[PDB]
Amino acid sequence: TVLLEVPFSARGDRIPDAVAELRTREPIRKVRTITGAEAWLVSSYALCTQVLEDRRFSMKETAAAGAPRLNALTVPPEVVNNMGNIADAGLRKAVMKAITPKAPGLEQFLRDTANSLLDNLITEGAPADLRNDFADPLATALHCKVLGIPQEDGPKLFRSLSIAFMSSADPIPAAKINWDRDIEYMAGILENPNITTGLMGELSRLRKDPAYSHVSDELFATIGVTFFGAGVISTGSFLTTALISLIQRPQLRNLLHEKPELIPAGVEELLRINLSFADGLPRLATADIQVGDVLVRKGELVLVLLEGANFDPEHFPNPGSIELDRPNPTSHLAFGRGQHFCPGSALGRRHAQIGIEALLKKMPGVDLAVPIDQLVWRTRFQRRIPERLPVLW
Ligand code: HEM
Ligand SMILES: Oc1ccc(Nc2cc(-c3ccc(O)cc3)n[nH]2)cc1
Repeated sequence: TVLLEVPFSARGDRIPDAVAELRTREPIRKVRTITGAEAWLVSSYALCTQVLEDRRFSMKETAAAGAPRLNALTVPPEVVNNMGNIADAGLRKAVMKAITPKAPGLEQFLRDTANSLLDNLITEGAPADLRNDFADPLATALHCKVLGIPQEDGPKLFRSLSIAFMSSADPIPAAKINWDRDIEYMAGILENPNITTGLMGELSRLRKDPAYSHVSDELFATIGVTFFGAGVISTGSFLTTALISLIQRPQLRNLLHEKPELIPAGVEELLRINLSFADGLPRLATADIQVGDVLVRKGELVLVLLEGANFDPEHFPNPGSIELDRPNPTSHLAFGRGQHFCPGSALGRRHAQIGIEALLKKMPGVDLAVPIDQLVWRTRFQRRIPERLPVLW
């Protein structure tokens, strides 16, 4: 028999019980990736946190030529260090202030968009597709408002993502075509005088500010492309698979409908058990570092399995159960940890909270319209998503 291969399953509605047996017997284990490279798979909360909290496990260095690779680069190699380049241009504070849910009228725009999408579904009649006709259009509309771009440009940018976020063994020619086209669009936004709000509106005025005169134009447009794609694919995928977990639990669904003030705690447990990230977080060791029973050598690839940490019984007792009263509710790794902690976590939380709350009010009796096995799980992709999520209510 051959070396164990990752990823285990494209399914995002159950964790394979091989994860628990691996975490107990071998919390750091040698695996093979889709490119044929070997990597260290880390599946325990203690070791995942160690790897994420140690910058000698470098994300930037995963882009080096000849390194062992989890998948093929779908971006220019310098875009792998996206947040490092943003921080070096002095734009980190401005970017993060622009993508908070605390902007005036942002939460109200979400609820109106969520209610409008659910009303169209109700009017068309069951069955409805909650991913393509709810969760994804909501994520797309939210990021258009956050970036400051017209809502009508959302759909054409969204359809690049099924290729842009592939997990491929080989480079993808269409990924570069979509990237170049989406960069040109974002560069025109920076030259568009009608774009004065959101992230692109702020970046536009900073581009003309003397303190940013020697920041490259490619970087301003890269921020727009990279934050739209990362945000749309992460919020849309998380909300899609969180709705499945809710629907599968009619008692939890009724409780959140009856007492909607528990929705923030519900979303935190849905984040912890979430399987949206299809691969471990890749890091390349830049030194010899002891991890558990393994001396990781310089130049080797490390994969941080988030569901291994988030389903760890040593840190979350009874990990498969949704418990709205845990003592450590936000200590999960759904947003990462350390240097590269997700910069849009607050906006991702409010997107799911508002989407769920609107769904429970409009379709309180929402349930699957097909047996759970009939869902089609997207393969070789950086997220686990069903192609369609058909429901009745
Ligand atoms: C439910 C929603 C989301 C989830 C579960 C999520 C998850 C994550 C995780 C786990 C990481 C860490 C990656 C690593 O350490 O290798 C990350 C990073 C990142 N996220 Fe999110 N994310 C979400 C929403 C968003 C949103 C709304 C945005 C922007 C609008 C965004 C933009 C980014 C960016 C740019 C990074 C790279 C950070 C860096 O390299 O320092 N994400 N995300
Ligand atoms: O129209 C589009 C939209 C997305 C992409 N693909 C793509 C990769 C990333 C990314 C984000 C963050 C990061 O740290 C590293 C890569 N964003 N978008 C291409 C064309």
